[PDB]
Amino acid sequence: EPIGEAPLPRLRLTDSGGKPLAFGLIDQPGESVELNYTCDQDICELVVHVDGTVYRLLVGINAPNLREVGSSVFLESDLVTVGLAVDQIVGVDQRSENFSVVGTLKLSWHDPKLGFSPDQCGCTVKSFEDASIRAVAGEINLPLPSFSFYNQQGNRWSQNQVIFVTPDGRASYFERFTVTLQAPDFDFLAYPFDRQKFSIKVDLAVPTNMFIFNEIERFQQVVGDQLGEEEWVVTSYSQEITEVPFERGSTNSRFTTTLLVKRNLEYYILRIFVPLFLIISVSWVIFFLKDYGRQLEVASGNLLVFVAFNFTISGDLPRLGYLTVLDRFMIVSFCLTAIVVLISVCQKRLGAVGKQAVAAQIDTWVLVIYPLVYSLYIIWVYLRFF
Amino acid sequence: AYPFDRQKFSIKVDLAVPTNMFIFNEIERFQQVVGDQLGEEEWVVTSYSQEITEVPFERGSTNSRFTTTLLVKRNLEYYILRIFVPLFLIISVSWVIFFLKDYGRQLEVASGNLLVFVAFNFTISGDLPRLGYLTVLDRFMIVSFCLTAIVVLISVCQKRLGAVGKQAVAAQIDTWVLVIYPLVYSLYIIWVYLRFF
Repeated sequence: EPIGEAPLPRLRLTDSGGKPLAFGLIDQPGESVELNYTCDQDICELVVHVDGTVYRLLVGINAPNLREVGSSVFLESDLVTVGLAVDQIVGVDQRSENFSVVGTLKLSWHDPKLGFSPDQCGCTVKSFEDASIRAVAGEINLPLPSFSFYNQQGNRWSQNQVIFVTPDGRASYFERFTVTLQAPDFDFLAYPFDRQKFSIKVDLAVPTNMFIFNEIERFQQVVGDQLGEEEWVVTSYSQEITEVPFERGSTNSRFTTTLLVKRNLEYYILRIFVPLFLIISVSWVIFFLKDYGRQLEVASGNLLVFVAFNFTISGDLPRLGYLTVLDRFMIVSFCLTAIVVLISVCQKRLGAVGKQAVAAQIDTWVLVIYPLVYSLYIIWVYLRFF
Repeated sequence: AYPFDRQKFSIKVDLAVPTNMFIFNEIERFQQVVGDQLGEEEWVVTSYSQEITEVPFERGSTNSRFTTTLLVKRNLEYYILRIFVPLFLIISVSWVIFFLKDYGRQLEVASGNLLVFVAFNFTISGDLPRLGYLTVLDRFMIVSFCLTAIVVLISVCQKRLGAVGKQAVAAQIDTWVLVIYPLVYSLYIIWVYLRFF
């Protein structure tokens, strides 16, 4: 019976092999459909097709006067429980946009097959490991889930695989891996004051009708206490399950773990910001000395130094397609310092004629523009990030 | 405490099955734990230990674990020769030129030392992680950075101050920087003796 204002869909009861057994005949009211069948064989495995190529559907067993959530369930199970945890962060590679983790995986589900009495072994749990796992189910011919790290580059070194089976049917699959993943949301526009995010995506290799992900279970802490990688610090995390499309009419489950990180600034403040502040300051304090040409000599040398600091900073970033913050600061200082040499070369010639009054007066002008500009530029950076 | 530190290394062996199915019981040394020759002359082992503990898992399952630990220390023959000798010499000579009253030359040498240090800053950072705090070697280089950009200020003040004719201030203040420079570094060393030795 549709919830409300939803067209009646097609329904059909067939056999698990595919042969049809019964069909649904609707009545004049049109708000409900009816299907009835009674088995007469030794095994009756039934499948309910609902065709629409939201709605409410009721299924019962031995329910005369079903008109007007029973004691037990009446549909099978293929719902897979998942769980992932992070133990280490081996490294981070800014320039190639990837990172690596060492974690562990837990897949567990229910199957009425693969059960066993405690008389065959005298034991209560059975264990398989390594590549013997591929040497079990094929003889029994029962479908197993198969995952895949969607955004993995290269190989995945998994050092242990184990599945424990309990007689009633429960099976728990564990795995320990070391993988390299891809991070495509790196945004350097605020470098080095940025907070990027890292994702781990686990995907099923089988369609939705054969398996899905159902619930998220944390058998362990998601983020371990010690990971290494002091340059990045984790502040949050999240886990969720979605559904992504494939092919033309097939979809599969997916399970995403996200980490949010921030960058420490103790290295950058010490190798770059301190040497750059000192060299600029002294190149402004020499302006007090009226020894001209020496003003040129120091400013020429600063041109040589900066192109060194330009190659250093570019060493550990991709060949980007836009402008960072650190790249804007160095462009400003490049252009500004090639202007003071112009003034110094103009001041030198201008003082040869005898018009020192312009030279002395214009000298004090560059004494205020130089320290004012950088303060102006900083203000333009305060608003766009803080 | 870099490079005066003594870190420790662990090897952890863990069981992949619950406690009720297997455990570790005793520790047996069928061989010497640490072989005589290992290579890696930069680190030297002074002790070792072995122990067995029990760590939790899942919700109601625990497994055995067996830990081996090594304690190591760093040799200082490389660091004393590539860094401490070149840095002591360049600072000493930049203080002994102060005897010459040729001003501006005091600026010229101090300006060059600013250029050299930023080279020594990138060299030392080459083989350390992008750390989140301050080592010892990083404090020593910060002190010398800040101090040397102060003597250029004095030299540029001394040069202009001697043009008017007041050499008495210039000569008298010249001897002041002759005592502050070698006194400070000795003060800084004392602050390092207490925190590590």
